Amino acid sequence: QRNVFRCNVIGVKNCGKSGVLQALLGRNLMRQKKIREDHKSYYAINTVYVYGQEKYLLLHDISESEFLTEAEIICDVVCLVYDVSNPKSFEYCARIFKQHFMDSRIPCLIVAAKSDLHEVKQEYSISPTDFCRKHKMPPPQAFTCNTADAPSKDIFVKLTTMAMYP
Ligand SMILES: Nc1nc2c(ncn2[C@@H]2O[C@H](COP(=O)(O)OP(=O)(O)O)[C@@H](O)[C@H]2O)c(=O)[nH]1
Repeated sequence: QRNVFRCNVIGVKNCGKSGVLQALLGRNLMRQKKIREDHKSYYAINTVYVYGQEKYLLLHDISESEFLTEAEIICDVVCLVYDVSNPKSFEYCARIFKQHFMDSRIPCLIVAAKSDLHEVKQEYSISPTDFCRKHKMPPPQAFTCNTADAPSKDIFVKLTTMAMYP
């Protein structure tokens, strides 16, 4: 029936959440810097085709906080973003997941953002891939909006599909 799926994008400050939203709007990192708006938008929506069917993904950029409200938790799919160049970024995703999403039926996708940069060891007891396995998530999906042309919309197809068939 419904073809608009809500996705909460979660991660530490400057882990690249805003970049993910802008990428859904077809803007790479270069154009994101050229753009100047009166106010930054923490929501973004765009068309996402799944199996030839027109769907829409509504992204909600959740700014970093030690605590999330039920308003920031309810969604069709959660996108946990960490920065491959920030060794402290994944711990936040893992903590938020266990605290708010582990005991729910909301599908979760982990995104390794800024994949264009050089990977560093994450300061967490578990590796990102092991964490996904333990909690029955897909593998961490590499992502970058730092491209010559429009960023790849692969993660958005994935997020939308996961939301469709929870
Ligand atoms: N190299 C690189 N830098 C990025 C990427 N995405 C964001 N950044 C930079 O990382 C910083 C934080 O990004 P932003 O999207 O504002 O993070 P947010 O605070 O989580 O929304 C900015 O200086 C961005 O230009 C990416 O894919 N690659």
